[PDB]
Amino acid sequence: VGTNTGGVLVITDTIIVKSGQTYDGKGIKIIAQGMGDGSQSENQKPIFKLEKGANLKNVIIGAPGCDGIHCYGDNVVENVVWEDVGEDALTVKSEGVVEVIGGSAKEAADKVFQLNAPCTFKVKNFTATNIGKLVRQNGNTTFKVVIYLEDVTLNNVKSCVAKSDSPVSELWYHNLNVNNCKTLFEFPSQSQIHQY
Ligand SMILES: [Ca+2]
Ligand code: NA
Repeated sequence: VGTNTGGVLVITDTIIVKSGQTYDGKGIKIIAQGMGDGSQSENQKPIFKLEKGANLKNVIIGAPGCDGIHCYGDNVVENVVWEDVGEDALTVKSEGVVEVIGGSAKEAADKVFQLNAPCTFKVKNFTATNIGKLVRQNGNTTFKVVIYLEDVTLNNVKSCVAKSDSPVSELWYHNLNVNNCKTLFEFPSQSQIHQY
């Protein structure tokens, strides 16, 4: 695929991507050291910190997945492959639009995507296999998120596709394929879920 395909970049601290920047790995795989083991422990660093307005593309995140990507809003994450999700794959930490486009995630013991601030969260052209949950809004929070799942294929989902404890949140899906999943959506009311 890209010119860095077959190279492995070993890091020992979070890669910070600045507002208005695009980090383009060109197919590089990233392996983090001393930042986490990819377990469910809470004491782990993100591989990437995407400030507001920062973008990320064309990276493979190898094990250990540590705490994945931290997004501070208005970010695009294109063609990112998590080969072995760590504590979680991506976390929305501050408000704005975040779009995951292309790529894949496998082997998430619990959540893939964690939403900890009001946001518009899009997952597009994306495959995930062997996961607990694809999207979680932070537990017991009642701020509003709006999730879009568009051309998403999921295989082996232990808990559900998406969970939220917020009655004002919404999920919209279009061309969603799901195999071997306990239950699709855990929201206060199933009327919060829509197709388009
Ligand atoms: Ca894992
Ligand atoms: Na996390």
